[PDB]
Amino acid sequence: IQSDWKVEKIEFAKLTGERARSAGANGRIGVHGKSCTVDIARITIDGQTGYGSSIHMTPEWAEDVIGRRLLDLFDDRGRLREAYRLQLEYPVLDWLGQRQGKPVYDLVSSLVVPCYDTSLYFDDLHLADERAAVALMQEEAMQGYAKGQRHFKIKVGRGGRHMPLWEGTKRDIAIVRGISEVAGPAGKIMIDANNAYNLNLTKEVLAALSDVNLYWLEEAFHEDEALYEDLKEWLGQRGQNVLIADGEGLASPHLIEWATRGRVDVLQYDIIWPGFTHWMELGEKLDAHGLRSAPHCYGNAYGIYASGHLSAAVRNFEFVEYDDITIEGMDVSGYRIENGEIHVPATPGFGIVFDDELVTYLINRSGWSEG
Amino acid sequence: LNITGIQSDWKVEKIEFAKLTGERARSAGANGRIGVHGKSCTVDIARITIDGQTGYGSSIHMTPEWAEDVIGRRLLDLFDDRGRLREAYRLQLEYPVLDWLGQRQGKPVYDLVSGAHLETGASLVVPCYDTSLYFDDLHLADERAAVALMQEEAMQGYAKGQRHFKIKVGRGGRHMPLWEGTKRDIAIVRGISEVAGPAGKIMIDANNAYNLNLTKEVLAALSDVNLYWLEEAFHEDEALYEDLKEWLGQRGQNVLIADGEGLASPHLIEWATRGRVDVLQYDIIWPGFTHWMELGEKLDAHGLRSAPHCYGNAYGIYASGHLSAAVRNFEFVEYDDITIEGMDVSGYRIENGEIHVPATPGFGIVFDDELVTYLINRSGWSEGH
Ligand SMILES: O=C[C@H](O)[C@@H](O)[C@@H](O)[C@H](O)C(=O)O
Ligand SMILES: O=C[C@H](O)[C@@H](O)CC(=O)C(=O)O
Ligand SMILES: [Mg+2]
Ligand SMILES: [Mg+2]
Ligand SMILES: [Mg+2]
Ligand SMILES: [Mg+2]
Repeated sequence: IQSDWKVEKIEFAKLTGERARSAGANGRIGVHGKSCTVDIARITIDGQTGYGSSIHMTPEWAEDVIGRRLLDLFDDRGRLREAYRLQLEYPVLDWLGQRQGKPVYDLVSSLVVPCYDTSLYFDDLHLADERAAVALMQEEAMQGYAKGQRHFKIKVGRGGRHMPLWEGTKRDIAIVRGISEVAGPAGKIMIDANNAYNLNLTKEVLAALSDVNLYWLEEAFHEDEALYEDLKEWLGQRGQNVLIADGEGLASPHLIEWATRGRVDVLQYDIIWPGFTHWMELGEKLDAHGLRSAPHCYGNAYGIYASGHLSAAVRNFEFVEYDDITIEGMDVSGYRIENGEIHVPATPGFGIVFDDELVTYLINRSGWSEG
Repeated sequence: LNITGIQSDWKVEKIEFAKLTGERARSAGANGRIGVHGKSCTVDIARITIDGQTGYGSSIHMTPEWAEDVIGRRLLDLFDDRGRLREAYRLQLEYPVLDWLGQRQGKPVYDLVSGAHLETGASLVVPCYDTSLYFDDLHLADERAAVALMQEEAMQGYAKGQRHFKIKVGRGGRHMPLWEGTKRDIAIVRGISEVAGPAGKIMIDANNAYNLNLTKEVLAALSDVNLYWLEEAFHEDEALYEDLKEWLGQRGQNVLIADGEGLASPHLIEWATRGRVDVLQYDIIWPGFTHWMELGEKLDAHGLRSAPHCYGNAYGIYASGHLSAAVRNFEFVEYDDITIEGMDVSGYRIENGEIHVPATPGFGIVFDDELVTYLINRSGWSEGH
């Protein structure tokens, strides 16, 4: 990177699409829907462009950044400075890989990465018949299986808000078993309560699912060291191997410490916020402790492909959280799902080919430009 | 705070630190999330000497090396342009310093911080509540035996002049089977309600042991009880509290939502301004007294209520009483009956559900100079002279 290279232009557009199947409610909130959008920035440095997720960026913010040198955005250690990450880390890393003919997984390290189908929401809430609910949710897993998914995360916590407490929990249990039989003994099964349980409700559910191949338990309740210590001990005594997964949203400031003390196994900070640069630094610390990395990704299709590249820099990388989404102007065909794995194309940047012309249109129409 | 009377000649001459020890009147059992709390109590205390006079108060996050840098500074230096003790000194020295100012000016802290313009004199009497009703019944298999004991514990408080009670619930979250535990919660609350009478304000505190539907089940079951607030039903979540507030509205059930202790969501206050949470409960020591005077002005401006959390630190109780003079929507002093050695709080009294704050200078707590000196030398530290 020459001191000659500088931020010449920054453009912003919101891209829109849909996920393949509408997502229902989860433990804590209502229907998530089918409509999807991705905020993107196009950065121009040395007459060449880079593309990527961009959040927390205003026209007035990019205004102040035009003219600065690329080198000045990096550490005296080689890390994009906290001040630029959420706004530009993806457009910048994509630029570097284009200019260098390298995929980003190279710059940071064929790439094949485990992935799970995260789309199994409360899609059964209109059905009173527990059997029909199971058949509905099984058929949803199937759709995912047919597209090459082998591992599934199932939303649970129906009884927390959206259904009567005990009836909902019975329904949870029935849905998980019923999906376990679609996945087969080799399919990994995760469950996510979105905090809708408490410790004893959790224990009851876990005990009812002794048969099932439960890979991890995600957000049973808001992270609490005392509660997770108890839960880990209870699982061990029963010889029940289920990983404890947490970390998305407004996480406890002490979550990682708790994990270093064996209370949490899987950390799940979001792939966009705190993001890619953060995750590389984090993945190193967690690797050192033998802890596992599984970045949260939902509501942002771009994060899916970011996660994939990320894995090359993280030894203990668990899964790419997958949602099947088509974003107009964002060609992700370089990627393919096969037997529970996503194959990351070995092309420059993040291997996504944006429709330059459509993007220019959306910038003009509903976005903005500085430079 | 009026700081025009502070002479530039006044400097911090000495900072001394000790840990005082004591006991609460009745051992506190488990709560929704953790085990028995016990009977043993301590309070970390600092004694500051300025212009050859002393002040005493809570002090946390202070090391000898931190204090060393403060020795020699003018007291004026510790306050911002607006007569606000500066952030960097609050946790370590706010209480000792406020006590000092009161001792020197011969006024109680509530008079120093009220911002009152009218003539002073009238006594300060502040609502309080009994916070000591833990899961003291877990050894009891029979609900009746459990209800009976918890009623006895409430009446011990009533005998000492408490009228309002906060009851730990969430038994089924961890310590008891979920269904039985929740039935037990409900029976306990009704039981104490019966004993408290209809003038008695009843608060319940789940320590995050519920979920949304467990919460509604419990609240429905307690419709006839004088439920004043629901505290930490589950970890704060705007969408869940929105749902809960609407449900309570449709039912015409007027229970306030209280939250904010410990590691709070950074957006809790915002959620409260949007009407999802009514009572804010940041601790009286951390973030502390000065912080609370600013916060309380903010909450008052939104018609929100202040109920500083105080448990695990006896000193916090008395500080909370003085803080009430500076906040319009001050709710209650959270009260635990503790005796700390060397810390004479007899100027305060509990009468008919209120703590009476003495008009004596500073925080009106008379520390045992000799004992504290003894404890400073033996196990504490000193900087300055
Ligand atoms: O350390 C604190 C205790 O565990 C807890 O039971 C109390 O702080 C309680 O939540 C309260 O409102 O006073
Ligand atoms: O935006 C976040 C949604 O409400 C959650 O369902 C996401 C989540 O828990 C996950 O993907 O693991
Ligand atoms: Mg999740
Ligand atoms: Mg969490
Ligand atoms: Mg509480
Ligand atoms: Mg809380």
